[PDB]
Amino acid sequence: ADTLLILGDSLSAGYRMSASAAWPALLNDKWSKTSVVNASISGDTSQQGLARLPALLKQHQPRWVLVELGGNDGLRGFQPQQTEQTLRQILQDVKAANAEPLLMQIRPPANYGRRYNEAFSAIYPKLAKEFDVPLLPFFMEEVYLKPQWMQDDGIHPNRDAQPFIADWMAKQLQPLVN
Ligand SMILES: CCCCCCCC(=O)O
Repeated sequence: ADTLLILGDSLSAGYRMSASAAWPALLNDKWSKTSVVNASISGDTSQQGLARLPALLKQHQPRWVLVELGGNDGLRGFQPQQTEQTLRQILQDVKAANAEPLLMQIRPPANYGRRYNEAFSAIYPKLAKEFDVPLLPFFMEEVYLKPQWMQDDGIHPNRDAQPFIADWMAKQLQPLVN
């Protein structure tokens, strides 16, 4: 009866595959118990996601909102401060909508500069603490350990990987959606 809104990028929308092939669709099929609305768009930055949020909240009135954004910010001329501030507004909107925000940790490519990487990654733990919300692990950490689940670009998970990502997310979300 309740709805879980997913606000993410290609990792949740699916890269070079249809939405129906993406793990959130498989998760929804696994759950008439809880409705999963996948509001993810490939290439979206935290800012682009924030821009769509207001309409989505008033439209779907979700109980929980999974935030999976930031991974594109670095390649789009953004500084950790900008990303942090953008995600901060996202969490604010969610709470202000009487919904529980579920933040996912994001980690940039190993080759993006320690200076930025450690600063970027630190944004999530900080925000999770600041708002006192669940901080889910970056699901891609488990996917990297299986080349057969990665597309050529070595960045996006493939079709074969979605079913596993779906079960993994179900387990992570289970205690959070009661
Ligand atoms: C190395 C992890 C960061 C990549 C996030 C993918 C972003 C997108 O395509 O929409």
